[PDB]
Amino acid sequence: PAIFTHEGKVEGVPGNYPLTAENLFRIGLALCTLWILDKEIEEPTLSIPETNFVTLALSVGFMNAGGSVNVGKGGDIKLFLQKGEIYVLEFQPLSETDIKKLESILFGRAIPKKTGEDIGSFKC
Amino acid sequence: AIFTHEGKVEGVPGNYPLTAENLFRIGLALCTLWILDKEIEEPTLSIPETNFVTLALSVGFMNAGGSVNVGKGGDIKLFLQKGEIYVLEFQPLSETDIKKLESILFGRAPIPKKTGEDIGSFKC
Repeated sequence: PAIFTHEGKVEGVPGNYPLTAENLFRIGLALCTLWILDKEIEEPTLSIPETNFVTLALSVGFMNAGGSVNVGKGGDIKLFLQKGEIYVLEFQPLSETDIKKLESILFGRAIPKKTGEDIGSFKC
Repeated sequence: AIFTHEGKVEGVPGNYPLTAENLFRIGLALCTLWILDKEIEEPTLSIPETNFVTLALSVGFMNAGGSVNVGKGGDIKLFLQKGEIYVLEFQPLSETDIKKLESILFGRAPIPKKTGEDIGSFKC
């Protein structure tokens, strides 16, 4: 993988690539899209461990594609976060093929978005 | 155009001016205005609830160094009316403030962003 490790991890300094607001927004959009198109979960759910710039930028993208987000209450996808100077995000469950599919969407030229009430929700 | 004559931002969530990117930029601009124009070093934005629109704005506000909370107080408060067309209002934002926001939102150069530990926090 290019930015994801084989373990489904992404590392960076908050605010700098690959953790810019735009990058994270696209990662969220891509993750939700992967679940909708490849796993047939029309309204995917993402569980984040806490609320900060990194997890919320991701959440915004995930919600824009139709997925809902919650803090610490399970879901189809779970995010683990190790903080510090360099953050390490860990997404589960992701096979190496899932990651390849995810990055194909992320780096592809072709991502569909929902609008209005079709956009996902967020629960603290 | 982003702001109406009444100084509000309206649209369909997800679509301009309520795209994730534009809301992010409005948040970035709001925080930047408070630091540079109002000389408030650590601006605080208060949002009414957590949804796509308010969180996209929050991510931008944090990226400029400001902090955000849900329901509590702050230097700037967001008022949101929902429906087919969402309507956003900021307080105590004046028409003069709006002109300044537009000057940098439509400026020739990008709005500066903070990174790492300089990015603000979020409190549910």
